[PDB]
Amino acid sequence: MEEGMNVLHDFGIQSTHYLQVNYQDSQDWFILVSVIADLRNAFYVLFPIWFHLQEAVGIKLLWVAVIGDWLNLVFKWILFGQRPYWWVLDTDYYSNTSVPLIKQFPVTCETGPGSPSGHAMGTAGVYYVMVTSTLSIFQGKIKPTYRFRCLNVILWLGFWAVQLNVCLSRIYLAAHFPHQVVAGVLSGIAVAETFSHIHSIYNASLKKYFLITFFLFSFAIGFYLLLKGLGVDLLWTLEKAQRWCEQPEWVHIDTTPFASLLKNLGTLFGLGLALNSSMYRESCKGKLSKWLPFRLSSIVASLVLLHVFDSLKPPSQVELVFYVLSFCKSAVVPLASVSVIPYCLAQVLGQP
Repeated sequence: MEEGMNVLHDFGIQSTHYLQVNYQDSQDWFILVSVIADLRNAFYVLFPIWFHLQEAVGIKLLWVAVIGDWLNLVFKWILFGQRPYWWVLDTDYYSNTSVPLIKQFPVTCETGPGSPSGHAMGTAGVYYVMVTSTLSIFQGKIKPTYRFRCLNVILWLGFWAVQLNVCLSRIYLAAHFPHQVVAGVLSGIAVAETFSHIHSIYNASLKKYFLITFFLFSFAIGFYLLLKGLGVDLLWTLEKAQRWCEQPEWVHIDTTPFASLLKNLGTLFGLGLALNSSMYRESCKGKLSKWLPFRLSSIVASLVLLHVFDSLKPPSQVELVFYVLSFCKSAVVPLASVSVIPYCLAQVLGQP
């Protein structure tokens, strides 16, 4: 197995070197792509638009993103991934030859296992959901089926172009291997396909949401403690990251390994509370639900206000307070977009 892993890592390093040497003018573009591919966008800008255009698509998108990130976290704990930017200077594979020369950028020194990829998984799942939803909705073109085939081709080409750019962004930056992004894309597609045959989540009571959140929380923490007690190292990437980085300022130490989990659970619980609240059942499901200007105004407000609100950062001096504040902060975005803004808009322009 060692020979295969070494060959795969060598192929990844060679690809990174080729991309960095021959495409030195795409640095800003690749950095911008890596910044755009974050999941914060999928929770802040992508969700409100699709939710207010088609509620089922938005709910499916949020569920897919949350479950994909949860699986990513658990398998990141298990799989013991690797990264290129310390493997190039760490391994003894290049003892007999010349070590390849690669460049490190201010966004390449990172802490944590290198598998599976997170950006690739999130983008693959969310964009597959969006493309499939759009193709299903627009299956009523009054044309001799030529225009629909053209739309299929164009949309699939766009999806694959986005996937290719995201895959190349993490390879040029020397932060992933090709197999670690291929597997992430395949896993995201698999999850997005699996949540196409689950019809028990579009109308679920608050008890079900609470039980699912509690089960996920309990399983995550129990698995963490079981791994800790079984003599398994869980802090090994930090040493390599702080040792092999070029400068001792790009590396960011967090010492809070329960941030993404709590943020995802908070978003899920906020959606659960919003869906069963009285504000949602009164405003978003009343008379002003089929009128396009109301939905457009809701989208615009839920974008601007959420982007302004995102500037608030919880303190990180106390771990428990940080966790509670992060949970409550992530639980507001769905609870805001679904419930509060539509209610305020309906009250403002519904009392003549």
